[PDB]
Amino acid sequence: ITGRPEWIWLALGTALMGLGTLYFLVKGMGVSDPDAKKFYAITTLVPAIAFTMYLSMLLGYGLTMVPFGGEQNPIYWARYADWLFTTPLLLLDLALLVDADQGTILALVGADGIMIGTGLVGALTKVYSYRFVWWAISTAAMLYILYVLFFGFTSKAESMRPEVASTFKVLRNVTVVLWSAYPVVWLIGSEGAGIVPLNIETLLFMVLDVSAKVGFGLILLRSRAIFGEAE
Amino acid sequence: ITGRPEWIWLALGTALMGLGTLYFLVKGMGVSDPDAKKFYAITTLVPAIAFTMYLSMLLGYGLTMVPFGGEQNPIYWARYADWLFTTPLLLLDLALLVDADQGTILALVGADGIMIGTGLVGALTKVYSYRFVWWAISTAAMLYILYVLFFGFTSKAESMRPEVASTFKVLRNVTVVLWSAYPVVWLIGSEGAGIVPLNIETLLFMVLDVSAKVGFGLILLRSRAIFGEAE
Amino acid sequence: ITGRPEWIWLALGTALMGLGTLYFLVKGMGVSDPDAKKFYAITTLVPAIAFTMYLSMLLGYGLTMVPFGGEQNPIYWARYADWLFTTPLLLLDLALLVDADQGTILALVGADGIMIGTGLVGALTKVYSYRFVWWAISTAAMLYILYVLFFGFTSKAESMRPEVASTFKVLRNVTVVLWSAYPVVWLIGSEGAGIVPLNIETLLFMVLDVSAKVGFGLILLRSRAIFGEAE
Ligand SMILES: CC(C)CCC[C@@H](C)CCC[C@@H](C)CCC[C@@H](C)CCOC[C@@H](CO)OCC[C@H](C)CCC[C@H](C)CCC[C@H](C)CCCC(C)C
Ligand SMILES: CC(C)CCC[C@@H](C)CCC[C@@H](C)CCC[C@@H](C)CCOC[C@@H](CO)OCC[C@H](C)CCC[C@H](C)CCC[C@H](C)CCCC(C)C
Ligand SMILES: CC(C)CCC[C@@H](C)CCC[C@@H](C)CCC[C@@H](C)CCOC[C@@H](CO)OCC[C@H](C)CCC[C@H](C)CCC[C@H](C)CCCC(C)C
Ligand SMILES: *C/C=C(C)/C=C/C=C(C)/C=C/C1=C(C)CCCC1(C)C
Ligand SMILES: *C/C=C(C)/C=C/C=C(C)/C=C/C1=C(C)CCCC1(C)C
Ligand SMILES: *C/C=C(C)/C=C/C=C(C)/C=C/C1=C(C)CCCC1(C)C
Ligand SMILES: CCCCCCCCCCCCCCC
Ligand SMILES: CCCCCCCCCCCCCCC
Ligand SMILES: CCCCCCCCCCCCCCC
Ligand SMILES: CCCCCCCCCCCCCCC
Ligand SMILES: CCCCCCCCCCCCCCC
Ligand SMILES: CCCCCCCCCCCCCCC
Ligand SMILES: CCCCCCCCCCCCCC
Ligand SMILES: CCCCCCCCCCCCCC
Ligand SMILES: CCCCCCCCCCCCC
Ligand SMILES: CCCCCCCCCCCCC
Ligand SMILES: CCCCCCCCCCCCC
Ligand SMILES: CCCCCCCCCCC
Ligand SMILES: CCCCCCCCCCC
Ligand SMILES: CCCCCCCCCCC
Ligand SMILES: CCCCCCCCCC
Ligand SMILES: CCCCCCCCCC
Ligand SMILES: CCCCCCCCCC
Ligand SMILES: CCCCCCCCC
Ligand SMILES: CCCCCCCCC
Ligand SMILES: CCCCCCCCC
Ligand SMILES: CCCCCCCC
Ligand SMILES: CCCCCCCC
Ligand SMILES: CCCCCCCC
Ligand SMILES: CCCCCCCC
Ligand SMILES: CCCCCCCC
Ligand SMILES: CCCCCCCC
Ligand SMILES: CCCCCCCC
Repeated sequence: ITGRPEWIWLALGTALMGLGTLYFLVKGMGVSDPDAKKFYAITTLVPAIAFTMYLSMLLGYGLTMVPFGGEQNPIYWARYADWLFTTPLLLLDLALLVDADQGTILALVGADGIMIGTGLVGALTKVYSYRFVWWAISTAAMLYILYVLFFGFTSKAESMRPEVASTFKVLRNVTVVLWSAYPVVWLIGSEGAGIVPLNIETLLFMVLDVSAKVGFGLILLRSRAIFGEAE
Repeated sequence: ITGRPEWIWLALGTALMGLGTLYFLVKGMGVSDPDAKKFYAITTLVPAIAFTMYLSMLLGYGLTMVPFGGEQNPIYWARYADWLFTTPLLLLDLALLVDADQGTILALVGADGIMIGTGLVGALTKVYSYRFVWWAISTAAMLYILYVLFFGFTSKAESMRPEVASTFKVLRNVTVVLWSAYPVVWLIGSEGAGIVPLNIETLLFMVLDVSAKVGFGLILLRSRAIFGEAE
Repeated sequence: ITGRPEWIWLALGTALMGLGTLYFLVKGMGVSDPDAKKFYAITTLVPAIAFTMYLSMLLGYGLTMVPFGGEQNPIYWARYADWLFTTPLLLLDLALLVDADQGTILALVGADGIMIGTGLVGALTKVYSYRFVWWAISTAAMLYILYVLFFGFTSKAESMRPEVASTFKVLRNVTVVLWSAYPVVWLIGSEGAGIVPLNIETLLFMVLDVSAKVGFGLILLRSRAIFGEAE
């Protein structure tokens, strides 16, 4: 484990995702509202999945070597197995908050799968220049997601209860800022141009992951928007 | 790329799926009917997924070598990753058109997963004679799907609006004819008996894919069956 | 095939899953109740999936070698591909029986995916002591599932029709007893401590699989709880 300088950030990430999972699990014990139960189930699964994948990276299972640039490059593939399941769950939290229609939910989840799937292909591609073709396709899929979150959901939240509109607006802004950083870290990190070393890259993804999952969840599950209007 | 004679058909397929995706995306911009939005989302995702997998084959990522018959045989595995997601989406288009019940939808999607999954196992199997055992199981799963589309959905469409009944009947006939060709191309192509060479096999799958996805989508999204009855 | 002593139990399992699939398929022909159709579709898919994965193990495709303990250990990975899809389908049978809320269904299916996913990682892990870390995480996920089936569903079934309450109680008890045996067989078998040899381990999993899928299905599909109350 300790033979890799980035191990400290993988261990911290593992701990923070595990602690986040347990807090949400305990906090959700005393909840019977069927609407609130939906948000607790979605939001608790997110850091639980991330916990297992951070642990796999810490123990060395989620790491492979990819030859490109005449070098064997360490690629943590477990990140994409994490994101494949956690990013659509996070979008479902937002879509259920605004009572989005089914067709829009399917478009979001499908574009998200394309985003993560093409990012994985780009991470494992051995022809250096082709890695950035996949990065560009994946980034186009992300821009579609961000467009929908702004010019489809925002207008839908305003016609909703005030507390669900204000909570959505906050979580929307958090998501757009944090998610946009991921393609940048990829491009300048060891998967892309190799400007930033792997140990610093790992620290950046850990800060982003914890903020986008645990921080996101703390804002959502403390809001009254997750409960139905009741007397 | 150009070192493979089949590259021209992979490049054409990539272009036609990309163009198809963009047309459906633009055409769906001016749509607010929640029913129509469902069909546009399903139908636009189909060629978008196929685009990415054709590109992976063009660039050489979606290709592996499988030893059988005393030879290293080029097997494009990316086809099955495509079909795993696009064939159930196409069946969902048909099932939603006739307002099929949930139990029937699950049976269709499950049989479809078995069809594609066993076809993938057959494509990667190293014992030559066993490849055709998997082909037979996969073909049995397809025949179940075709039976349901005829002796379960057809009777359901007649009790529906006339425009949804006539549109379903057309898309049903297109699907049964085109899908039935796939097991035949597999059997006589490089995955099976090896009668037809890979470059011709690739041309045939490209014609079938574009027809079953883009051609299918053009018929559906030009129909009024996708809109609810409104004044 | 016959070069492996466990082949006899893989062949028996294949036959019993295939026969089970055909019986459920025939029995479900004469069913039009939309509620009953749901249970028949879920319950017939379970042994059909298991059939294909037992066949892959029989023919040698679903087997790999994992080095640990200074030895190349035969690991049947196809079991986890089976369980990944069949265990959530079995939980869906139970959840639909008691009309569970959506949030609870998602929590069950998500915990089940974590259970199977971490068990697969543990089966393929090359550092011997780490294999049991994954076993423990997977077992914690199972205990969560069992808790929900007892202290969330049981109370919900009592407020239901008497026949659905008594049928659920029976299937609940069958599930908790049979599922609990799996982590024990893993721990003492070739994936874990290696006390029980592989051929005996394979026999035990076959008895458990057939009972948990075909036996489970025979109890459910003979009950009147799967039909709506009708005159
Ligand atoms: C509606 C939305 C959900 C739609 C989703 C969008 C999606 C279509 C976007 C594209 C996804 C696609 C790129 C997934 C590729 C997975 C692949 C990286 C797995 C590893 O295989 C890659 C190479 C080794 O580098 O295999 C070496 C050769 C091996 C012999 C490969 C044989 C196994 C194949 C991988 C079998 C295909 C399985 C499916 C891809 C499983 C789904 C994986 C997940 C990442 C989507
Ligand atoms: C309700 C419906 C959706 C049900 C679906 C029906 C489905 C059950 C039908 C059978 C599907 C099954 C054959 C999928 C097999 C995937 C497999 C080809 C992936 C590549 O692995 C094959 C060998 C190399 O040749 O791995 C070499 C050895 C490696 C060490 C393998 C270890 C990884 C395992 C593959 C882990 C299992 C992952 C799941 C199979 C992922 C789903 C893939 C998709 C193709 C279903
Ligand atoms: C809501 C719920 C459904 C959530 C589900 C819970 C889930 C997150 C729990 C953890 C699942 C995770 C451990 C799955 C790992 C699959 C992995 C074993 C496949 C084989 O790859 C392992 C190594 C060889 O030993 O690959 C060698 C290196 C290769 C180069 C690997 C590159 C391919 C990657 C495997 C791509 C990721 C694909 C996804 C993991 C596909 C889903 C598989 C299924 C088992 C979940
Ligand atoms: C909890 C994890 C989250 C919210 C991860 C989000 C990840 C992304 C938005 C990743 C995007 C990428 C691109 C847009 C292209 C480059 C490759 C990716 C996958 C890093
Ligand atoms: C857009 C792609 C489509 C509609 C693909 C359809 C593919 C099939 C219907 C494939 C069927 C197969 C068999 C029936 C057995 C032989 C292997 C397959 C997977 C080619
Ligand atoms: C039809 C198959 C069924 C119902 C299989 C159930 C399997 C389990 C409940 C497996 C559980 C495991 C653990 C709890 C940890 C050890 C590894 C597993 C996956 C065997
Ligand atoms: C979206 C965030 C990207 C900003 C990356 C900042 C990295 C600064 C760290 C110093 C770079 C290390 C280079 C010298 C080793
Ligand atoms: C009462 C609110 C705080 C509860 C404690 C939460 C502990 C989980 C770890 C959170 C750290 C990361 C927060 C986002 C920066
Ligand atoms: C379902 C369509 C299958 C028909 C295949 C027709 C192939 C004819 C092309 C000529 C065969 C090439 C053999 C000589 C190289
Ligand atoms: C107005 C209808 C035609 C629009 C142009 C569609 C261009 C997408 C490519 C379609 C070619 C394949 C059609 C099926 C044979
Ligand atoms: C949950 C069931 C686990 C019980 C396992 C009993 C196995 C007894 C078979 C004899 C053990 C073989 C050891 C000598 C070869
Ligand atoms: C009339 C009920 C029996 C029908 C025959 C079922 C045959 C399928 C194989 C069942 C054997 C396994 C039963 C569970 C132990
Ligand atoms: C194995 C991959 C299957 C999933 C394909 C994605 C489409 C799923 C459609 C689900 C239809 C709704 C069923 C109720
Ligand atoms: C990782 C594979 C999980 C999918 C298994 C297929 C069954 C899914 C059941 C979904 C139940 C409906 C939830 C609302
Ligand atoms: C185009 C939709 C408007 C909202 C999206 C904001 C774009 C942020 C740019 C992200 C940069 C990634 C490289
Ligand atoms: C048996 C259901 C009737 C409709 C299915 C038509 C069968 C077409 C044969 C396809 C040939 C594939 C080898
Ligand atoms: C803790 C929830 C109560 C019901 C679960 C029964 C636990 C059975 C123990 C299984 C042993 C697996 C190692
Ligand atoms: C080795 C660098 C080659 C540059 C390729 C950049 C491709 C980016 C595509 C974005 C449209
Ligand atoms: C090398 C050819 C061996 C023939 C096997 C055919 C199997 C087909 C099974 C269809 C029932
Ligand atoms: C080689 C045996 C090492 C023992 C590790 C046991 C780990 C079990 C963790 C359960 C909390
Ligand atoms: C609940 C605390 C979980 C912390 C265990 C993971 C941290 C790795 C320490 C080496
Ligand atoms: C929108 C046009 C997309 C065409 C790019 C793919 C074709 C491959 C050319 C080499
Ligand atoms: C319907 C009977 C299915 C039996 C075939 C599988 C058994 C393997 C025999 C070698
Ligand atoms: C993106 C930063 C999240 C901050 C988490 C703190 C929330 C406390 C209510
Ligand atoms: C299967 C052939 C499809 C033909 C596509 C043309 C549709 C234009 C309306
Ligand atoms: C767990 C044992 C199941 C027994 C199956 C027999 C059911 C006949 C109704
Ligand atoms: C009005 C809410 C502002 C939230 C933005 C937070 C950016 C990290
Ligand atoms: C909408 C604000 C985008 C912020 C992008 C930050 C990328 C590091
Ligand atoms: C009555 C519609 C006929 C459609 C069949 C088209 C076959 C390619
Ligand atoms: C229902 C007509 C089937 C046509 C099969 C064509 C196979 C090449
Ligand atoms: C295995 C075939 C079953 C025969 C019919 C059983 C009575 C519905
Ligand atoms: C009251 C029903 C008892 C069922 C338990 C069966 C254990 C195999
Ligand atoms: C609730 C009874 C548990 C039985 C466990 C059996 C494990 C072999």
